[PDB]
Amino acid sequence: VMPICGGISAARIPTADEKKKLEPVLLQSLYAHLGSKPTSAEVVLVATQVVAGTNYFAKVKVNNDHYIHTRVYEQLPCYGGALELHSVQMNKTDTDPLDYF
Repeated sequence: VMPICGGISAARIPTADEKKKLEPVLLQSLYAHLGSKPTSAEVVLVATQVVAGTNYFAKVKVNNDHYIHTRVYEQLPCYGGALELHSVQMNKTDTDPLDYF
């Protein structure tokens, strides 16, 4: 009854390869969004939007202190497969819903 294109999966727990995929990218790109460089950035929850490629939405523990939500776009393999940070929702709670933005 529901579309394929653009639908967001249920927020769930990352895999060991999702964390290795995402966190190094978050450590490098988060300063342009947060205005400081994080000392740590932990993907605690992830949800996936099917797109031409994949939008990863993530609940992210920053500096083991607080939470943000991140949108990271993953290219299709033929486009190279790079991952890039698209935007940030700051100042979130640990049970804030991991919703599309």
